[PDB]
Amino acid sequence: LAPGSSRVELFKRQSSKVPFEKDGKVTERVVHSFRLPALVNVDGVMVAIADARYETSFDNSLIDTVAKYSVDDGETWETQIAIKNSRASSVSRVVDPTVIVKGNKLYVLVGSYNSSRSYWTSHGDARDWDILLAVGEVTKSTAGGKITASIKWGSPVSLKEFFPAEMEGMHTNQFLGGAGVAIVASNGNLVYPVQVTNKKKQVFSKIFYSEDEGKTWKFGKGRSAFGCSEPVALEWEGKLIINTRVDYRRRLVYESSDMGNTWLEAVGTLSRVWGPSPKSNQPGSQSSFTAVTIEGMRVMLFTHPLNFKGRWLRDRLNLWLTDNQRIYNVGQVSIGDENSAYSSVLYKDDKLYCLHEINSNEVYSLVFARLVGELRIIKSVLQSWKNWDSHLSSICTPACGPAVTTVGLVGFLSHSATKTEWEDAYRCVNASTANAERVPNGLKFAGVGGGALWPVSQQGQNQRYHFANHAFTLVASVTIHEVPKGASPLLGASLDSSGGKKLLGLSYDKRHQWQPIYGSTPVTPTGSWEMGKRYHVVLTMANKIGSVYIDGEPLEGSGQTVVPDERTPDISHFYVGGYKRSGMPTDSRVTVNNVLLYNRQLNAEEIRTLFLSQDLIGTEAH
Ligand SMILES: CC(=O)N[C@H]1[C@H]([C@H](O)[C@H](O)CO)OC(C(=O)O)=C[C@@H]1O
Repeated sequence: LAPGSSRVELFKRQSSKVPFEKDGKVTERVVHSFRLPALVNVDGVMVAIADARYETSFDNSLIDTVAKYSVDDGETWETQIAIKNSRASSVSRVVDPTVIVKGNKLYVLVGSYNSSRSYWTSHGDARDWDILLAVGEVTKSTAGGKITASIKWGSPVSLKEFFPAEMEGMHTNQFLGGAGVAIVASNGNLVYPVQVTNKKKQVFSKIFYSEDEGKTWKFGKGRSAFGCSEPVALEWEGKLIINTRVDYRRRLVYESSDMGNTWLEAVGTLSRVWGPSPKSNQPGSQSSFTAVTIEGMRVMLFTHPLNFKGRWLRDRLNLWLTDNQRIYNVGQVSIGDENSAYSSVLYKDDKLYCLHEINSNEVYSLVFARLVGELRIIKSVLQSWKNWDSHLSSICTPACGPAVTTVGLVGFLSHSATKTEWEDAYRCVNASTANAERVPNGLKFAGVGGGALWPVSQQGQNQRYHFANHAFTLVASVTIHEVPKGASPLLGASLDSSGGKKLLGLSYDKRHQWQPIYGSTPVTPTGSWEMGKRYHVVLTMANKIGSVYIDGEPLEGSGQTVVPDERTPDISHFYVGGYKRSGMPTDSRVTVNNVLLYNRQLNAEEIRTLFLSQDLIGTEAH
């Protein structure tokens, strides 16, 4: 939890009571565990929705959906049960409550089970399952000079009639919402990303939506891959971005421009960025994933536990900020090494809040945190992005010519640097350095082991540059200070840790020729360069094809396959001005300035503009 931030235990395990209704009688009952937080703002009223697991935190036990609400931004709350289970058995339950806010209404989607003690995806059929929608109506009043609010919950309605018996290539079994908070699309549709099973017990995600305020429901034709559960979605630039949990694998993210009719993996932005554990080989988690506007910039906030402990412990709840280009690690929301899996982040009246789980010995509470420090950090970072984007866009390029493009600009290494790091102007991913001397807008390297390393898969659990495996443009200005003994590296994308296995790179040789390297293709030296002269270098990769440009012109060999149509590359890092490896035999004596990383292949005009504007883009004077 960041400095300045604070929290309270709002839903207190084995302490907090809820009004338990049974057989026409209501009694204040102590709840064992509270899980699956959903925190929203309804017309000024804060509402926290969750599971009230009365007797145990076991998934298949007695559960009602509880709600707490506040009209004073979380200082005091009123408590109620929003949805009660069927009361058919000692393990009847309404589960995975998923919330949509529209106007003054709360739409809550829950699975309902009567008596099964087995985990839902293990069920061979749907005999024990129903899917329900309850609507809560929020009213505000001022009886007494003070703001008050009340929420009237309606009876749940089964949506089972809207679940087709078959979907493309399968027979349906059950479905549930993805928990947390879903959305109202810009066209007014209620949209729930849902997790669905078929009769083969496979799980996948779908879009489940309503065009008539929840009276009838439809499924989008498309789907995620199998294995994608607990989806959470938001709308961004006209598309739904569906962010899925994949147990024991990296999280898959999809985009859909047609209400789920077609799904495309977001390989160029967010897919496979977030891992569920350091080695991405443990169970995943529910995630808060929202689009908000902070100081005029539309951005996305995403949470997920780091899970250093493994299994479902899911310690270290972390918060991420992204504009669909850069991906910033705001930091750890939870405290110390506590288990803290599920969460819900709310941005209301320029204040940031998070309702999240804490778990000790499988007894769960929900803490309500005021994320003061986090918002401060977020605002600073967004200012930096807006500022550098503004700076680059404002440059009068030589004939003013076309503007330098910032669309897809993810990283920028320029003037800022410490003894051992080259700092990302966008503040997301620094490069490590060796044998580097600071110069205006860059670094001058020399000696065996010299260079800088801008990590890709080397980022570890969370891989912000995963997009580079699909497409990228890497740009830099370079100057060679000594003729090498053989062939020496200048810039490239490495597939392994050494730099010996390259995806695409540029070297230079003793005969004053360039050596562009295209994957494992035999190298053909070409062109010519002279010592002390500055050159503009661009490496592009898209559709498995690599190109290398010098001074805005493509070199011989460009347009070559760098990826066997077989697999998808797993780039380790970009190397700059050397390999940064004392064990590699080369000595690169060169200066590199203004390294730009884009998440797409730049077009000819964009490359020319960068070439012509080399002397104008540095961060030095700012
Ligand atoms: C119906 C059910 O068992 N829901 C469980 C959910 C489920 O496994 C799936 O991943 C998304 O609902 O996951 C988790 C979990 O802590 O990992 C808690 C829920 O109790």
